[PDB]
Amino acid sequence: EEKEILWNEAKAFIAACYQELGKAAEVKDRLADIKSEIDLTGSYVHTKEELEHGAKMAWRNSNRCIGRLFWNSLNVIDRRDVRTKEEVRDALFHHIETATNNGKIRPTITIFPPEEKGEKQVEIWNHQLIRYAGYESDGERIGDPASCSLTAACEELGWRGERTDFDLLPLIFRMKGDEQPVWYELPRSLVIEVPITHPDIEAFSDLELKWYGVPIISDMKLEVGGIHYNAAPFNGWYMGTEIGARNLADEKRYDKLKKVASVIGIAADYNTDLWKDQALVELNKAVLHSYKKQGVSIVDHHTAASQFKRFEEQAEEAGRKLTGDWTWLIPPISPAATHIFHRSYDNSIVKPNYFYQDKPYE
Amino acid sequence: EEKEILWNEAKAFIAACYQELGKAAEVKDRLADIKSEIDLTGSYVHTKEELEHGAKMAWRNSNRCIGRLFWNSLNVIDRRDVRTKEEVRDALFHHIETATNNGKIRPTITIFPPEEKGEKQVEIWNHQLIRYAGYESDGERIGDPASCSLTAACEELGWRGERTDFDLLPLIFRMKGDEQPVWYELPRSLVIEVPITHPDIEAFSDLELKWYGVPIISDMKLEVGGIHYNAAPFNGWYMGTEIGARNLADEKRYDKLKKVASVIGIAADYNTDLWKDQALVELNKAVLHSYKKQGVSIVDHHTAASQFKRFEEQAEEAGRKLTGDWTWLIPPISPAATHIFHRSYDNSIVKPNYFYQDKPYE
Ligand code: HEM
Ligand code: HEM
Ligand SMILES: CNCCN(c1cc(F)cc(CCc2cc(C)cc(N)n2)c1)C1CC1
Ligand SMILES: CNCCN(c1cc(F)cc(CCc2cc(C)cc(N)n2)c1)C1CC1
Ligand SMILES: C[C@H](O)[C@H](O)[C@H]1CNc2nc(N)[nH]c(=O)c2N1
Ligand SMILES: C[C@H](O)[C@H](O)[C@H]1CNc2nc(N)[nH]c(=O)c2N1
Ligand SMILES: [Cl-]
Ligand SMILES: [Cl-]
Repeated sequence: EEKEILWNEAKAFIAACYQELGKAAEVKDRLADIKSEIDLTGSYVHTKEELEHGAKMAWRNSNRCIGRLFWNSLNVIDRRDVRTKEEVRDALFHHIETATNNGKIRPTITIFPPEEKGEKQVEIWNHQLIRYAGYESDGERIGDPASCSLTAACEELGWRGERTDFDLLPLIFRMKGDEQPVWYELPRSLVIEVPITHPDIEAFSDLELKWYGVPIISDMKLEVGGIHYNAAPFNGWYMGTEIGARNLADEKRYDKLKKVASVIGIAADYNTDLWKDQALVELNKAVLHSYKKQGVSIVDHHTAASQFKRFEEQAEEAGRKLTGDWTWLIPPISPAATHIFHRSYDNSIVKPNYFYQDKPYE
Repeated sequence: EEKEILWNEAKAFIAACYQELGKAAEVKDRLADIKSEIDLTGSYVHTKEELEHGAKMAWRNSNRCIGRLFWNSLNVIDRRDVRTKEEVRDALFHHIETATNNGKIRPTITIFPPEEKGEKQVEIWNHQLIRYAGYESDGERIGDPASCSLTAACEELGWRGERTDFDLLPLIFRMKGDEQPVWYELPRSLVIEVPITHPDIEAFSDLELKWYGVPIISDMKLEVGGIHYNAAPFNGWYMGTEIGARNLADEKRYDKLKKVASVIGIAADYNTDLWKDQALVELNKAVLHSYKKQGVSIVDHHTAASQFKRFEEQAEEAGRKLTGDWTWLIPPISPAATHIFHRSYDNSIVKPNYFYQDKPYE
């Protein structure tokens, strides 16, 4: 059954990929080559062109992503050659450096060897390559609560966090054949962070907020033509609301709205004053301003939605069906001010794509 | 087939209704009475208790409505006795007066005779009993564009609007056996309106905005136990975002955000300044403040979501499944600041309920 699944997914992907690449005449010989290889080995190996276009197709098919206009300019780094933990570490360090690009962020993906028989070659524990630790003990909350379980797991492995609100988690990953993951501290010279200030309100710096420059999702599986790349971290640049309306605002994240209300000089006493809404707007203005001031790439939700409209137009003009998840595409502030809110989207799953996978901790 | 549908819907409704009313022992005799009546007449007539509880169940089952905590206090007016257009008009006038209640709004529904064989007895053309006209001619937009088609239809019937931005449409409805609907001008003494001012910004009155006090949906069908009440206007009170984030803000409605930005003294030049978001917040604060200042009922979206949380808790505690439409329940500003955004809802249709029906104009 498993080989049949592979072959069926392979046929569909190669035909579509080669069609898009104007290589339709080569489909038949490639398909034969693949079928023999599956028969003889139980799997097949993508060409570099297939891997690159496959990762791009996967982004294009990601229903929850508003940033898809730029799918075809993804920078794909082929690291299927890695065999050691030092090579994985250096490849992750390199991804951070080249994606960051001194603040002019390059959307990038680094692709490690795929699963063989469901057996992972490299298993990354981090949710993002750069993220803050979280602690909870005796009523005391420190840092990012979303990171509490991973932080606890790291501290089982001999790591110890300083317990500031912004401790950088180490990289943590496991190699096939090892019982435990290894961890490596991130070189601070690689990690750009942005202090949050406000364009008009000088007191906003009293909150001492900051966030990291580049969000690099490292716990999703890339699936391309039946091949499962469980380790394939990728990044774009932030849309401001991710930081200002969620990471810093959610009650189960940094929960800063009451403190924001106080520094911008408004009462946080009555629902009818809409103080949470006003605080959200000012915090989100501050996030956009601060990233821009430091020369780190970011996009606001209005510009992002306009770009997504162009993605919709491009899909239709190219004759491709559009898929999307309305509930994730609408931004968490002023959604009705974007065109997304006022139309609907087919939430069907098309492959290649990025998928959730079970955590190895928890 | 049609009688069978009726009987099946009747069985399900009476059992559930009588169960809720602690009248379970009476279900069998009532069901027999109904079955004979369907056989002999092709239909059946609800008791006043059934009609009242049915309309309440229908509200409770309305997936898109955040205001459902108060379903059991709906004021149900039984007007199945009306036979003339003067009686319908006076009943609609009365609904406005008693629902308005000098500003302390009473959630109310007036129920007219139901369809007989799909044949309507009374056909209401208005979308809401109180709404503003809209005009579009030679590049000139006046009033509410959502009302353009109904306004044009009214002006076919001898009505003429003054062409202010806030012309009250007349009541317009058709009686069984008449080819054309009739129209009646609304007595202004019945219609409460609220001028929009801002708590801190004196210039906000320069926009000369206003809105009407009571939203009274008059074009939906109430279905109860297989009986189709196509004419059954109902109202609650406004949630502020309906007015400030949509009616006055949508580009295809009153489109006031640029003017709002100007009176609150901010530039409307750069997406990254989040001027639309800031304008939305101030306009929404102004709407809440103005309704409160005038003593007209209104609820903010935070309080409304908290009430909806209690509705969820009440449903579970009563052993009823909860249904809801996430895409309509989330408010259009700061949705991620409400609990609704962070959970999911089963969007299944349960009856009794309120349904869309085809417009008689357009
Ligand atoms: C270029 C800049 C990009 C922007 C501004 C952007 C924007 C976003 C945003 C706002 C989300 C919602 C995430 C959340 O709320 O947690 C998202 C989800 C997503 N994006 Fe993008 N994105 C970008 C690039 C990329 C790239 C390069 C990839 C992959 C190659 C990608 C794949 C995804 C996926 C898979 C999700 C949803 C995953 C999930 O279900 O949690 N995006 N994107
Ligand atoms: C008591 C105050 C009430 C509040 C604050 C409230 C709130 C809301 C809101 C905000 C919406 C979204 C509508 C839109 O965006 O256009 C809505 C939809 C709805 N409400 Fe309520 N509501 C209330 C009372 C009622 C009552 C009394 C009924 C019926 C007896 C009702 C039935 C509905 C229905 C059927 C819809 C959706 C109709 C559609 O699909 O367009 N509501 N409600
Ligand atoms: C938190 N719930 C979703 C979890 N999650 C996530 C995935 C993304 F692709 C993207 C994000 C948001 C971060 C992000 C990622 C990228 C690539 C760009 C961008 N602007 N923002 C989260 C990974 C699956 C576990
Ligand atoms: C505009 N698109 C939906 C159209 N629509 C509508 C229905 C409602 F029940 C409610 C509303 C919103 C007005 C409303 C109605 C009530 C009863 C309370 C409240 N706070 N607000 C609209 C009627 C079906 C045509
Ligand atoms: C396509 C989308 O479902 C549509 O624009 C909805 C979104 N959610 C909404 N929610 C409410 N409350 N009212 C609306 O009119 C809409 N419009
Ligand atoms: C239940 C609901 O779908 C869930 O809270 C979603 C809503 N939409 C979202 N949208 C984005 N972009 N990110 C999220 O984390 C969520 N959470
Ligand atoms: Cl993030
Ligand atoms: Cl309305």
